[PDB]
Amino acid sequence: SFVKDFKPQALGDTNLFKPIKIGNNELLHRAVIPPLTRMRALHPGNIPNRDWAVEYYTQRAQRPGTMIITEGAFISPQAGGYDNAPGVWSEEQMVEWTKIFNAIHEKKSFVWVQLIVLGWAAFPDNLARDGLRYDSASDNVFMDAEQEAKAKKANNPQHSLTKDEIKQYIKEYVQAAKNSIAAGADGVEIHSANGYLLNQFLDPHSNTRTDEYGGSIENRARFTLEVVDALVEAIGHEKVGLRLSPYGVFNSMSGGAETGIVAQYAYVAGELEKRAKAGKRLAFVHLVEPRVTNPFLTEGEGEYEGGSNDFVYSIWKGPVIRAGNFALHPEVVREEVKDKRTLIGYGRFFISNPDLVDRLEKGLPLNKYDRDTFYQMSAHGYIDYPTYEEALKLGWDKK
Amino acid sequence: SFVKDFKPQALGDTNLFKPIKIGNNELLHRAVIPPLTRMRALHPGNIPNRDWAVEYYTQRAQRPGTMIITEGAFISPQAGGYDNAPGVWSEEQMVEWTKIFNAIHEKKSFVWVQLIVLGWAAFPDNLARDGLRYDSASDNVFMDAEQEAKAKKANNPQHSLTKDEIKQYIKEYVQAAKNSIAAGADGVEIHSANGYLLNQFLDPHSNTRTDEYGGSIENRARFTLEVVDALVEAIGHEKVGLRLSPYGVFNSMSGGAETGIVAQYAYVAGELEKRAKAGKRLAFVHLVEPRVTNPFLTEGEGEYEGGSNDFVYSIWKGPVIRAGNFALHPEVVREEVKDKRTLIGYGRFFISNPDLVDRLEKGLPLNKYDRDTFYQMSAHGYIDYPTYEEALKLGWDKK
Ligand SMILES: Cc1cc2nc3c(=O)[nH]c(=O)nc-3n(C[C@H](O)[C@H](O)[C@H](O)COP(=O)(O)O)c2cc1C
Ligand SMILES: Cc1cc2nc3c(=O)[nH]c(=O)nc-3n(C[C@H](O)[C@H](O)[C@H](O)COP(=O)(O)O)c2cc1C
Ligand SMILES: C=C(C)[C@H]1CC=C(C)C(=O)C1
Ligand SMILES: C=C(C)[C@H]1CC=C(C)C(=O)C1
Ligand SMILES: [Cl-]
Ligand SMILES: [Cl-]
Ligand SMILES: [Cl-]
Ligand SMILES: [Cl-]
Ligand SMILES: [Cl-]
Ligand SMILES: [Cl-]
Ligand SMILES: [Mg+2]
Ligand SMILES: [Mg+2]
Ligand code: NA
Ligand code: NA
Ligand code: NA
Ligand code: NA
Ligand code: NA
Ligand code: NA
Ligand code: NA
Ligand code: NA
Repeated sequence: SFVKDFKPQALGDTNLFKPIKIGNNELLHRAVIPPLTRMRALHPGNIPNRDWAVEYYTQRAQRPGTMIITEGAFISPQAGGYDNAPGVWSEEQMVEWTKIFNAIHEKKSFVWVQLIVLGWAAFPDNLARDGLRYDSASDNVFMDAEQEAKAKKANNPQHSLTKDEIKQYIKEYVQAAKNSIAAGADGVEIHSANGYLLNQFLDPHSNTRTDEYGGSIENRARFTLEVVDALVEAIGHEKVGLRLSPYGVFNSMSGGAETGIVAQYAYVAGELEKRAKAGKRLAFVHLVEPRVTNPFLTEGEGEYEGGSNDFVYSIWKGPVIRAGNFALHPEVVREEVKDKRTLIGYGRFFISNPDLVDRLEKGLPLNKYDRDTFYQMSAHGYIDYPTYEEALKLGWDKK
Repeated sequence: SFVKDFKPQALGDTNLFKPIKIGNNELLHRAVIPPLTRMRALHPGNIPNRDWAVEYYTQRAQRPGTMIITEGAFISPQAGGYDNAPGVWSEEQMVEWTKIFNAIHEKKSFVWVQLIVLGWAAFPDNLARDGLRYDSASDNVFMDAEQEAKAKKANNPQHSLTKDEIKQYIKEYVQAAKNSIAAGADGVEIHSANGYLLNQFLDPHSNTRTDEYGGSIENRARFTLEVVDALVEAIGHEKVGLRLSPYGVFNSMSGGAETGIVAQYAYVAGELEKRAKAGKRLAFVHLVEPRVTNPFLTEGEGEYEGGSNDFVYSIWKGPVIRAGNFALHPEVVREEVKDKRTLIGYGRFFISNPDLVDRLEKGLPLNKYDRDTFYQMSAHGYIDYPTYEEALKLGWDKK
């Protein structure tokens, strides 16, 4: 069915429908697909779904000139810990990714691989089974009671990374980025948001290290910026973006309750702008909005009103993608896109609307999403959401 | 004469005319007099002007419930270097300050002493004459060619403060604050703006130290926060405010050209909010706006459009005073005061309009200021600017 209490607005008369260049890609509009984990990858081997993933991405690439950021992809086995999320370290994985990239490109759209390392969000019991560590910045604070329980049962203790192990992850980021580009991707996004490993280093709650990787703003940002620099050198600044969620609390990050949080993220933004003036400007910075501090709460919940991401614009002078509860708020998007370097990521409603871009342009009703199939091993709630045409044929306008 | 090309607007229907409590003071409106050096203090001894200073402040206290921040006052001889700016270290000084405070209080207004230390802005030749050092954070970067010339001639080299000398300044801040309160002031403002000594420590251009007072965000902020803590302990958090100018370039500060500048100031704001949650909230943070990056450029010049101070509001949750080109822009003030913890500092137009508050309320013409008498040793351009009533009697409406 369509979302019941929603008054659509056509956005075709706004900058959302003005072309913009991001890295090497000439986007034809500024509605971006942000990274969305769907858990259809197959075990063993963290292989992109051989039955459905091409179709899923093809559907969502249908509007020409759309920028798609993939679901997060593990850079290595040690970086993972969910059996049904994909990786980008193996030949068998890359064979499937290449088909996905080719399909997106045939629709004249673009694809950026999000590179992920889980840290304390990983399942310690899956990792123990595979003879892998359970990693984080520190070993004296733990994500939550369920993770604690899983770790006790699996007898797999949270492990504070050594400097050598940080370097090994950096090597893996580099190879994963190279694999992605060689397989046909337009670029990569470094995930430093949502409470995964890089965020665990940025955040003073999860990072209580006393070496050069913790204990100050500069030190907490070190790992993230090392990955940035390593990938810029490996594949080019124009093929690299960075994702941040300054106000996020998902996976036990501090958000606005930490009074130093703006400073921490302002520092990162400043260091990116320094590199940009020095000839190496990232393709984009991607921000999760305080509109959504936890993406598994229904739209309107988990809003933080005590802070804004606008500070980033005073510092970083490149493109900015913003995501978080924008689909149901065209009135907000209309204002935000007046800034000529702002793009809008639409997550949950791109799950449920393969033709979302057409619907945004024309002010059409939106398909409701089905949270029960966000992570299911099924084609249902993955590739069977209808376009607007299909929805009308199905009688959804009278449901 | 009145300002010729200005269309006044009455602001009496806005929050500018709603009462607010700042520290111990019940302000009746939110038009604040920011600190304005006038150079009428007498030499020797840096004594507030015995002929005119009481009258000057009395005039500008005339609207009941006005918050007045004094001209900057030196905490010690070593902190000074201008012969005609006042100090707050001596009995002879405090005798005059007490008369000033009493006069302001008789008008049912309030007075906060701004405490200053010049650093590299001081005149090296005056200091040499008095057997004093020429101080800054570092000794390998210098303010400008004129200061260099003065230092060479006076044979008084720029000196990088030792840690012991920083401690001595802190002792002096404490005694100056105590002197101010004991003499009758309602509070003090710590000047950490406009390129004076504390700002010279905050800014990475002027601070190239490799000890604990430089080389990182936390270290560059150390001196400012030490002064904050020392004064909070000495006279109470409710009697202390802090002034900052993140985007200022006056006295050779970096402003927005430094990509780390927002992070630096965001850190300070965060550390103030941390103290506030821990039971010691400063009375206010006072910000100079990027509207005015150098206060000796005519309104509209030296505007920096690449940055906003709005970031401070995401971090610091107390009152914020904002200053910079607001007198000629009532349309901007009308929007800014919709925020219920925002006050507006009016500098140059309070120099020229002793009854500025009445004029803001009622939308009256403003007296032009005379920059030639900003720093003159004269009553002219100090205590002879007319109220609106006096200006009409003088025929200014037909000039
Ligand atoms: C099912 C689901 C999966 C997600 N997967 C990822 C991910 O792999 N990487 C990431 O950075 N964010 C991920 N997110 C967060 C989204 O990219 C996005 O920021 C968030 O959903 C808010 O935007 P929205 O309100 O438009 O849905 C996910 C969100 C959802 C709901
Ligand atoms: C003549 C003059 C003297 C000033 N003296 C001081 C001072 O002692 N301390 C300070 O922090 N700022 C000082 N300032 C800066 C002002 O407080 C204020 O921030 C600035 O003039 C911008 O506001 P305006 O546009 O309303 O004049 C001075 C400015 C002027 C023009
Ligand atoms: C497993 C992952 C790759 C994603 C899970 C959900 C969110 C919000 C992420 O950021 C990462
Ligand atoms: C001599 C001083 C006390 C003031 C001089 C001018 C400005 C803008 C200040 O901030 C300080
Ligand atoms: Cl609904
Ligand atoms: Cl799993
Ligand atoms: Cl490449
Ligand atoms: Cl004029
Ligand atoms: Cl002088
Ligand atoms: Cl006291
Ligand atoms: Mg169902
Ligand atoms: Mg004259
Ligand atoms: Na259905
Ligand atoms: Na419409
Ligand atoms: Na099938
Ligand atoms: Na789950
Ligand atoms: Na005159
Ligand atoms: Na009016
Ligand atoms: Na006289
Ligand atoms: Na002068």
